[PDB]
This record gives sequence, C-alpha cells and structure tokens, in this order.
Amino acid sequence: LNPALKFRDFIQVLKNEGDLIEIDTEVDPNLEVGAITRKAYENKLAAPLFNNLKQDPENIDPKNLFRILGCPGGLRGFGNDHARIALHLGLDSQTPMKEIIDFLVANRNPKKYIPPVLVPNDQSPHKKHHLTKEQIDLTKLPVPLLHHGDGGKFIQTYGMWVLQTPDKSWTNWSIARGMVHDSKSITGLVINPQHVKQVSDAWVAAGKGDKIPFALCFGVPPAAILVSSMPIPDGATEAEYIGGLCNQAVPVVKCETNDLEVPADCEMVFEGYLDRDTLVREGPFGEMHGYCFPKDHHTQPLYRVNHISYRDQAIMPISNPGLCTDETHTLIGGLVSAETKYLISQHPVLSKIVEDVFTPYEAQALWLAVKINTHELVKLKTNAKELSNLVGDFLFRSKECYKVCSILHEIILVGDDIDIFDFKQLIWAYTTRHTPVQDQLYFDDVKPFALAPFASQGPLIKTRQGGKCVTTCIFPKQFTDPDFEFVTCNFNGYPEEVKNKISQNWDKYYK
Amino acid sequence: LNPALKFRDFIQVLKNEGDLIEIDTEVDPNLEVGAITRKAYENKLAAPLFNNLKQDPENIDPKNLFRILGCPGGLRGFGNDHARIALHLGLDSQTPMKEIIDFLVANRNPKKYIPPVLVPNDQSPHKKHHLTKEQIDLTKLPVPLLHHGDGGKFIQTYGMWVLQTPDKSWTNWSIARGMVHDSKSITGLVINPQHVKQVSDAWVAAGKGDKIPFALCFGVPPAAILVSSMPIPDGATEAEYIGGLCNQAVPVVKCETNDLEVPADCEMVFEGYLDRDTLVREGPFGEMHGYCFPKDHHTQPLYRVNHISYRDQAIMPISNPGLCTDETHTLIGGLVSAETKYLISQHPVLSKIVEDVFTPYEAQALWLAVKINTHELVKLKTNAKELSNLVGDFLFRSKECYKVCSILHEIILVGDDIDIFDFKQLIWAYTTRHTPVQDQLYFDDVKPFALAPFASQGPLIKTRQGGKCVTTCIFPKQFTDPDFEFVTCNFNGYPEEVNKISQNWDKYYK
Ligand SMILES: Cc1cc2c3c(c1C)C(C)(C)CC=[N+]3c1c([nH]c(=O)[nH]c1=O)N2C[C@H](O)[C@H](O)[C@H](O)COP(=O)(O)O
Ligand SMILES: Cc1cc2c3c(c1C)C(C)(C)CC=[N+]3c1c([nH]c(=O)[nH]c1=O)N2C[C@H](O)[C@H](O)[C@H](O)COP(=O)(O)O
Ligand SMILES: [K+]
Ligand SMILES: [K+]
Ligand SMILES: [Mn+2]
Ligand SMILES: [Mn+2]
Repeated sequence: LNPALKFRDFIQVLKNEGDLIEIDTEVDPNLEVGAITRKAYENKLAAPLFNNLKQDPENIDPKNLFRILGCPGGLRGFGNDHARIALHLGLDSQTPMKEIIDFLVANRNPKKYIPPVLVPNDQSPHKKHHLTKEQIDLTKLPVPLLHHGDGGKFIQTYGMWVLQTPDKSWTNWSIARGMVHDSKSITGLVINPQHVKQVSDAWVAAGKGDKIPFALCFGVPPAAILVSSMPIPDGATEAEYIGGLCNQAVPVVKCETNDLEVPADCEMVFEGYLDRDTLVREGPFGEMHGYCFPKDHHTQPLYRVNHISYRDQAIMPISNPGLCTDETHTLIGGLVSAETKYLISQHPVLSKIVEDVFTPYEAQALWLAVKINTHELVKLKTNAKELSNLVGDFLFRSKECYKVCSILHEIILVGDDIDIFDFKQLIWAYTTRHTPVQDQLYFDDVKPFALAPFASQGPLIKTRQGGKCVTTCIFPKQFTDPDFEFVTCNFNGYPEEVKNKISQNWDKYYK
Repeated sequence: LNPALKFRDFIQVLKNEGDLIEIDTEVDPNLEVGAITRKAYENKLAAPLFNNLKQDPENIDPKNLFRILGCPGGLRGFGNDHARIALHLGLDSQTPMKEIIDFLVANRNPKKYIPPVLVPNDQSPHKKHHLTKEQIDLTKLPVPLLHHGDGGKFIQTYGMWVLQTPDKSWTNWSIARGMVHDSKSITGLVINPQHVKQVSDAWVAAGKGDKIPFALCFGVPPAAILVSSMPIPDGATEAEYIGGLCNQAVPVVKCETNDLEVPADCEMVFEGYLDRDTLVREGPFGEMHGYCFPKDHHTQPLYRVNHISYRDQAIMPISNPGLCTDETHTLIGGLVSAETKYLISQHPVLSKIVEDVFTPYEAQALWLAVKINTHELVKLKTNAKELSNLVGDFLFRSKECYKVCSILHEIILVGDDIDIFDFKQLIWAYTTRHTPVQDQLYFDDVKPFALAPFASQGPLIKTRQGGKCVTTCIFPKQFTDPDFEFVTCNFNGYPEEVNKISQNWDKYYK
C-alpha cells in the first residue's frame, strides 16, 4: 500500500513489480554481499533481499538480526530505470528522474511542510525487542565487508542519524557512513560542512561534546531516507519536508534511553552518545568516485551505542558505493541536483534562464550540467565570463549553496537543445562546445571536496583550496543572436516531414 | 574474395556476414539517403545498398550511374562492432580495433612497402564506359543533399583524390569533401596543412596553379580508401603503404586524359584540372563534430571535370558525417590514433611508456587518450607537468606530428588499469583523476583545428593560435611509487576468488 512511508511496503511494491529477488542461499558478509550488489547495480538487475546470511555463532538473536536488502536505490532494468527512486517518494514508478526532481522542488516551499506526529510505542514494530548495552555486541552481527581494503565492516550505509541541537530548535536526519569500531561502538565521517558536524559542533560549543544524543535508524520510511540524503537548508528539520512529500505526518516514537524521536516504522534503531572528545581510526571505504584507497587512514569521532530496538526479522538496507551507477549517484547527485534546482529557482537572475540541472552519473557526481534557455539568455545581454562568474559565485560561495554544491567540481553551462539527462547529448556538447582551458573559469578560493580522488591523492588535501571550474558550452553568438541556428546531425535532427516518412516506412527500407 | 583490394568483394563479404541490406524501394537523394544512413550508423544497422535512387530523367545513363552504398565504415550491431573497418584491410572481421591499429602500425615500416603495378585498361572494369566533357552533366546524377542546410549536393564524401607533384616524386591519395559546383565542376576543401594543399601548393609555387591534373576515384580498393584517410607522412606515396598492407601491388591503370594512375578496380573515375585560382562557393556541410552551421560561408578552389570513366552498374560509397559513430570517427579518428601510435613508437622516451592511444568517438575525435605503463613511468623520474610538456610538444609542434595530430584538442594521460577503448572506463578516469584546470597544460601557440565548433564559432577561427591542452589523469604518486595501490569498486575489482559468485550466479538469482 504506502512505500513512501513504510520500508516494507517499499519491498512489497518491488516484489509486485518483479524488481526483487529473495536469495535463500547462504551468502558471506565477508565480500560476497558486496560482489552481488555490485553485479546487481552494474547490470540493472533486481534488488537482492538476502534472507540467509552467514552468521557468527555468538550472535544474540540470529533469527531476527539481520537480513540485508541491497541496491535499494540502484537502477532498474526494464521500464523506467529510476523506478526505485520514484518509489521512495510514493510516486508512480514510471516517474522519470527529471519529474522526480520537479516533485521535490515543488514541495520545497515550507508552506507544504507537515511536522511529524508522536504516537505510542505500540504503533512501532521496532519497539517489540530490546537490547541493553551489556547484551549488545556489534562484532557478532552480519555486518558486511563491502570492499577489499575497507578498514572495517560498514554497518551504516543506508540508515539515518538523528541528531538534535542543545536548544531543541533543529532535528537533523542524514546519512553518513559508519563502521563497527568495537563491541559497543561505531565510528564514521563527521566533516565540514555536513549537518552531523554542524549540530554536534553546537554540543561542543557548550562543553557537552562527549555526550551528544543520537539515534541511528535502519529501514526507515523510504521518503525519510531519501531526504536524509538531500542537503536541505542549515537549521532545517528534515521531518517536516518528509511530511509534505508524503502529504502526511511521519509517525514517530521516543527513544528508550534518550528523548530523541525516531520513526515508528524502522527495522532497527540504535541509541547512544556521539563522542566528539575521542578520536578513533575509521577505515578507508570504497566510495562514490569508484575507489578504495586502502592505505588512506584518518581519525574520526565515536558513537557509543547504549541501546538497540528491533522488529521481528529485521531487514537492513545497504549501499555499496563504487562506479556508477548506485545510491551515491542517484541519491547523492540527484538530490544535490534537486536542491540546486530549488535554490536557483529563487535566484532573481538564474531563475529566468536555468531550465534544469543534473549531475550526470557518468561523472560520479563531480559535474553539474546546467541547462540554459538561450532565448531568455539573450535578454540578459551578458557573456560567457560574466555568466560563469555569477553561476560559480552562487553555487560555490553563496550562503545558499556553499554546502549544497560542495561535492561538485565542474559546472557545465549548455544551451537548451541538449537533454542534460541523456549523457550522449551532454558529452557531445561538452567536447564540441568549449575550448579546453580557455572556456573554463577557475575558482581558486573555494573549498574542494576532500573525497574527490584528484584531491585525496593530490595537493588539494594539504592546501584545502581551489580545484573547481565553471565550463561554458554555449557559443559566443548564442548570447547575442536569438535566431542562432545549427542543424544537429543525427536522424532526429532531420526535418519533421523527412523523419516521419522515413520512420513510418522503415519496414519498406529495412525488410 | 579479397575485400582489401576489391570494393565489390568488400560488399559481398558484408552480404555474406549479414551486414548488408539491399534497398530496392525508391529512395530520394534529397535528404532521405542521409536520413536512412544516419539511422543505420546510430543503431548500428546493416549497411544500406540503395539500388533504386530517384533519378533526374535527363541523366545520361541511369542504369549504370549510380547506386549508393551507405555506412561503409559504420559500426556493426552484432559481433565485433568494428568488422567493417577490419574488412577494409582484409582482416578477419572479428579483429578488434586495438588489433586493427596494431596491424596498421606493424606495417608502417618502409621495408614492408610494395609499389603499385600498371595493368592494361582491359583489366579495369571502370574502363568499360566513358564520358567526354560535352557529355558530362553532374547536376543530373543522383548526388545526395545529405544534411538540411548543406550548401550543395556533396558528391565526394568517400572517394579518393589523386594529385601528383610537378616533379612526379610524390603522389597523394586522400579524402577531402567535394560538392558539385555546376554541370561540369566540383569544389572541395583544400586547407592547411592537408596534402591536397601541400601538393597543389607546389604547382602554385611553379606558377602553373590553374592547371593541376587530378583524378577522383570512387569505390576504390577498400585498403586504399582507408589509407586515403590516414595522415601518413608529408611526401609519402600512399599506394606503396597500401600494397604493403595488402601484401600485393595495387593494380593501377592510366587515366584517359592525363597521365595520373588510378586503381584498376574502381566504380567511377573522374579526371580533370584543379584550378587553384578560381575560387567558388563551397557551402557549409554537416561535419564530423555533429553540426551543420547553415550560414557559415567560404569560397574554395575548383576542380574542372573533363572525363568520367565507369563500370556497369556503378556503386558510389558515401559518408554522412555527424554524431558518433561514423567514418569521420572510425577512419579519421582511428587512423590519427594509428599513425600517432606508430610515430610515438619512434620516440626514445614515449615508446617506453605508451601502450596505446585512441580517439574515443564519444569525444567526436577531439580527444586522444594515451595509456601509460606505470612501472616504466616511474623509471623516468618525472612528474605531471614535465610529461605533459614533453607529450604536448611532440604531438602539437614536432615535424613528425604537427599535421597528424592537428584534429586533436585534448590529450588525456591515463594509467594502464584503464582500457582506453571502453569509454565507460575512460570517462570514469577523466572525471575522477584530473583536477579541473590545475591538471590541464594549455598550449597557446599551436595551430587549432578550424572545424571544431568551439573554434569555428569562436575567436580561434580568426586568431588561429591555441585551443589545446594536455590533461593528466595520473595521480602524482603513480610517477614515483610502482606499487601504488587502489581498488576499483566495480564487480571486476573484487578478488579473483570472490569466480565463486560468477560460477554460482544461478544459485543466487534463480
Ligand atoms: C545516500 C548516501 C549519501 C552519503 C553517503 C552514503 C549514502 C548511501 C553512504 C552511506 C553509502 C556512504 C557515505 N556517504 C556519506 C554522506 N555524507 C557524509 O557526510 N558522509 C558520508 O560518509 N552522504 C551524503 C549525505 O547523505 C548528504 O550530503 C546529505 O545532505 C547529508 O545530510 P545533511 O544535509 O542533513 O548534512
Ligand atoms: C574518411 C574521411 C576523412 C575526411 C573527410 C571525410 C571522410 C569520410 C568526409 C568526406 C566525411 C568529409 C571530409 N573529410 C575531409 C578530410 N580531410 C580534409 O582535409 N578535408 C575533408 O573535407 N578527411 C580527413 C582526411 O582524409 C585525412 O586527414 C587524411 O589524412 C588526408 O590525407 P593526407 O594525409 O594525404 O592529406
Ligand atoms: K539531509
Ligand atoms: K592519406
Ligand atoms: Mn540537514
Ligand atoms: Mn598523404
């Protein structure tokens, strides 16, 4: 019935659509879960539900803890390849991505928001079973080693961190990676300018950065995990946008051991204290640009888990990032795209000319294509450098987009003949419409994205400055002549009369 | 059957392989031939042999002049997508392009060459029929208007110009586009630094520039039209190289109205005089980067046609350039890669490290990917900006490559984990391994390629300086640490042992 609000309805729709395979054969958390999911992503196969994982004998409740759903946001192979993404928002599964983005943009006006509603503990399935700190041992759960060279088992790849500011004015829901540190403990990334850091920075500012309450929620409402992955504004409570998107309040319940509220329908909730006063090793991970660099090591804060609540037969969703295409593309890039569309929308100049933006997956969410209406472009009476200075100041440096676009390294301005969602069209335009280096405006005083390989393995990690450009793929005269024409030399570029005769009668030609 | 030496054998082997579609229904040379060929390239369909072109009723011999063969160098839909390129050289049709290129490169040694052999006219099928000047009217032949906004009907898109230097030391076979100017005339591109220009320049040097003898041959031996598209060196005679590649001399015959030699197995030979001091309108054309710019306009020199020889039921092969992939990618791009690879083969530094080079068609032949052996790279005790200057200087400024590599505007240095022939792999490495701008080395004094749309519709068309860069997609430590380690996060990047999944896949999904 409602896959936006209920993880298990999400699973049931995929099963109904023929886009889910239950695997009853024993699969090993050590490396095979990741191989399978990867082969699923890459060939656009059905999402695998792993019912029979190889279990450690000391696991405290193996019949319940846990199965793995993989590829929850991976592309589908038969119809609309973005079905799984549409489904997270409870939309028609054939809703294509450009429209999925319009739906999110459409619902970004705060007047559409609906705050979550508290309900009693017996309306939540995950409140059926409990583990205290003493009983908890994360070492024994079937947490996968997703990639060779991963510095730990990454238990948190598709659940949601719930952190609240000390004054209670902002409750943030987001995704960030997490690996098992020891029996009772998870460490993961907590970096500028991510909200998990902003919010915890507040607890630090008040001298309580050792005992920051957190919940970590697995199998949350699919619309909730989608937004958990979207960079909505600083200070914004994700729950309220999720509500609008669902035209319905997210039902939530209070934790057992802190006063955070978590969704009624989760598979498993982990409760504890984020400890920003103790650093620990958090291991390299195979991430969104397609590498694991096994010798890359750094220290990160520690989440001390004191409690766990979980339902019968818990299912954990999982993301196993690498080459395109996967959740670190469809969700990290798609949702950057959606928020940047919204924000641009509200820009008095950029809203007149920008038709659409999208992060082509082929570029691992390092590029943002920006589709410009040339007719309205002429009216502005501008040029390549000045439009590029405006765009990049806005996307790289504004208080609006400083964080939102932080992962992006190249912005690609193109005219409105190119469906930016079709990479054959984007790559044609990129190689044929910009002079190497000359039509790339370099911004040196911007914060680079530390995960970009070219930065992590280069000098940009030491310097922490620059690395970005805005590339204009719009011919000089497209800025001045509104009747500028070229014929695009493919079949679809022929005159309508010709295409129609040839297409209608193709069987007469190619018999 | 010899598809290297005989066009009709080439056609027969595609037929035999299921990669040919005889079209007997009437197709119009006005836009339709072009629209059908565009759909066939783009969907990698069988090559279309149009048996029934809509004829002007005044054509002097419509049963013979002419049929059209489309997509001769297009990609095939079923096995080795490059099978047509292989058969041009007479190779097994499943020969992959890397291996096609190795073959061309292996045979670049002048030792291996074999000059052509003169045979009597009664050995040439195209000597069966003849047209004198008074009889010729190019405007009644079913020449196609290939793209909307083309300035004229482009008759020459897969034929071979033959021009010989006054001193008869150098004879060049090449492709350059040519449209019909009038009932007796073709105008075509003759621009720097192409050999059509270098060789005709010589006549203008000698003051005899208005009467340069030429032949223009169609349906020439597929190995010859293939080399006709390869930038072999200045002053090198293509016939010799082609013979080497065919392990047989190309049978040639003498033109009727001049002393030029033309392949004996052609469909139609045109003969006449290239007039370098009569410049006429040579209207825009749908070109290799995907665009026809309808109000781009220049003038070009004139080929006056005085004689046509042809054979029963002449076939004209054609190329209808545009979006990837078509002959302006597999041939223009592939052979620039091939000649580049060989020339790099003779460089005392670059041959230690370069495994392959390729123009990915997705980049419309503006990009050259250069695959570098990492272990041998370390031994060079070098870094990004030094290697970039070296590589960029050689391809853009050396007497060896100034012309060869003229079409390329971005050279991309990648390590040897990247199969540079699989664009999925190349674009991964491009986007993720170079910092924009910091890792691009601009060259501002080199000659830009004037066809490139960012040039043609930009200042580079005027300034004729710059427009190019070398882009490093090799991590700094790849140059110093030989054991530099990273895991590729696709399926093929997991340990060989984790076979288990592949061999047992049906147990998971079944
Ligand atoms: C969907 C998704 C997004 C990842 C991501 C992953 C997924 C599956 C993983 C789990 C596979 C592994 C790593 N990723 C992290 C991440 N953000 C971050 O700070 N650290 C991360 O380690 N994100 C990006 C992050 O979720 C977005 O930037 C959100 O905007 C964060 O929320 P916020 O805007 O509330 O800070
Ligand atoms: C296969 C091929 C190659 C084209 C070509 C085409 C095809 C089908 C067309 C017919 C689609 C249209 C235009 N092209 C021209 C061209 N070179 C050139 O100088 N002017 C051209 O108009 N070439 C490239 C040219 O043939 C190569 O650069 C050769 O190296 C030139 O021979 P040369 O080295 O002896 O000068
Ligand atoms: K978020
Ligand atoms: K040539
Ligand atoms: Mn947030
Ligand atoms: Mn030549």
